[PDB]
Amino acid sequence: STGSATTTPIDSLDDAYITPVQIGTPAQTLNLDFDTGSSDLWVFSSETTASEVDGQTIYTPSKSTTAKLLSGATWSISYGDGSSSSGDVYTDTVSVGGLTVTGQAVESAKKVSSSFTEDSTIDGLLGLAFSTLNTVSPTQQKTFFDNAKASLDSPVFTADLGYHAPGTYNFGFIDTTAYTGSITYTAVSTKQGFWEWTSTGYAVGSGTFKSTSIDGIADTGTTLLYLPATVVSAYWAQVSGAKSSSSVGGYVFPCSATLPSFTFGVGSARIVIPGDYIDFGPISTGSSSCFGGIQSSAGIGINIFGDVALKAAFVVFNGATTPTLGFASK
Repeated sequence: STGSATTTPIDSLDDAYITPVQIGTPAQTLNLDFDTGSSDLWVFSSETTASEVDGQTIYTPSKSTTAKLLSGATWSISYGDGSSSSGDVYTDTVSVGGLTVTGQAVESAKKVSSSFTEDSTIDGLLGLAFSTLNTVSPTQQKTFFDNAKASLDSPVFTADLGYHAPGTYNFGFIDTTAYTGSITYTAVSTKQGFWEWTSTGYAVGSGTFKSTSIDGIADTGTTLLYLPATVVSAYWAQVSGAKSSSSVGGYVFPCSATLPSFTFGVGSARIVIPGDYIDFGPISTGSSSCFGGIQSSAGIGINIFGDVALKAAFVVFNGATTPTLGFASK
């Protein structure tokens, strides 16, 4: 089997991407944030505290003839941005782009933190990291990809995120029309539960490539590119007037600037992020200070190849017995 679904930016900055997902019988379609940095499929629901729902579409398990309470199971997750959610668990039929999994754990939120409530466009998350990170207790549950894998034509999914435009998540096949050149594959460590890999270096604009190992994660659920402070300083030093602002929370730059590109290495191959992809717009409405799309990871503990980086590439998440990642230009 295969599946193919369009993913759409939630706003004009590409802060996140939403993908329609069919849950239950008859189908209830919710727009989920596909997150290769986590491993829980959770939704706003008829069980979510009413004051914490503000415009999201909810899953109502009582209206699904295939929903079953997973008795005794609870979940609770905290994300790198400080947001969180928790609740109980049903199993139900879940379909993405024509690919159907029966018995998928659908984690129903009883509580969500304010950032989720405040984002009316995201109805939940669909985790695509390794199932060892799934938070369901006392019986850990499998991701949608893990449940689908054996049925897929090939044990892979691909992320093709757009810049200021829709893109595609495919399951079970690699669309050879969706990229240019060849796909370069690179090793993955699953020891932390992430799609963790080592970039071979970077360049700023037309500058020379610096060969240096940068361990990080391919994370579709993180907006920006978070890299070591040395790398980030080298980038922003090429932008007149750019500075790190403790009050804003990262590097800012004059909105009048033209940003240089940023290149990252994948083995001997190179992915070029155009400068425009690094512009996240005014820090507040009407400001002439703009927020940068490349930020330091120093306070995170891990480097994160988020959407800024991934949207410059066609990305293969290869879930073979030994997982690997593939990157191609497009």
